[PDB]
Amino acid sequence: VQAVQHVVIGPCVYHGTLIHCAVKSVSQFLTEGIIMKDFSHPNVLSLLGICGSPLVVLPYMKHGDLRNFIRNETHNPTVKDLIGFGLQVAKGMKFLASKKFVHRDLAARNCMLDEKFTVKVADFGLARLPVKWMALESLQTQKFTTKSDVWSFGVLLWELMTRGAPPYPDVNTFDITVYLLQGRRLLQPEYCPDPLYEVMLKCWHPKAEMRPSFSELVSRISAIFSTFIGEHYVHVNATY
Ligand SMILES: O=C(NCCN1CCOCC1)Nc1nc2ccc(Sc3nnc4ccc(-c5ccc(F)cc5)nn34)cc2s1
Repeated sequence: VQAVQHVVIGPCVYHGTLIHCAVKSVSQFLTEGIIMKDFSHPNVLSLLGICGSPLVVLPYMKHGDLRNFIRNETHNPTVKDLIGFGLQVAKGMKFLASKKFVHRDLAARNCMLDEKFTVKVADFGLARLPVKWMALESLQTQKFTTKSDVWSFGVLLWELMTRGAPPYPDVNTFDITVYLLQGRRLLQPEYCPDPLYEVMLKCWHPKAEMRPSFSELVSRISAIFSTFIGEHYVHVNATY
């Protein structure tokens, strides 16, 4: 009854103020907002408040989604930059995992970049089959876990290192499961350091309990990230 008051605010998505905002178009809605509001992490997209239209108000993200940022030819990411985006995502997913939150649709298109170029994992909560991002077991059961978020994460790093290339462009979505089960993974991007590809393959472990945790991923990617100085510019493949 009064439990939603901290979430509520008075005076398709629209621009807004109060902070620059995205403002999107009953009992479930009140409860969900309260769950969503109690998530707070620098790498997870905030719920600012809810309003009656009804309205969901989120922070406006200056640079938009992460797949479009990296695809833009007038941006010049270095390997360091891109591993840095991956490290941020991993930190957001670590938080969501600690909250027992299974994202289910982790992808570069669903992460956003604010004005400080902080990546926020998004498209979850009220702010919400992606077969080419899905774990083998989830393609088989339509059941998702944190370890199946880990798989998606490994696809997301792939997207990172290719500057937003579509995964398995030659495989039709209806076919991905058969393709994978022949014994295949995504190939190593031209600008993907060997140590980061090893991580990708770990994230794609055939056994779900064997994939690293997001805590493990943060630690590991934080180390590899620190080895770079932003001297290597990542260019775009001609085949993708
Ligand atoms: O669009 C910009 N910035 C403009 C960036 N441009 C690019 C062109 O070059 C000029 C600079 N900021 C925004 N912030 C927000 C904040 C919240 C929301 S609702 C929401 N909730 N969860 C999600 C998750 C993903 C998406 C999404 C996906 C693809 C997209 F394409 C745009 C948005 N939305 N979403 C929309 C926006 S859009």
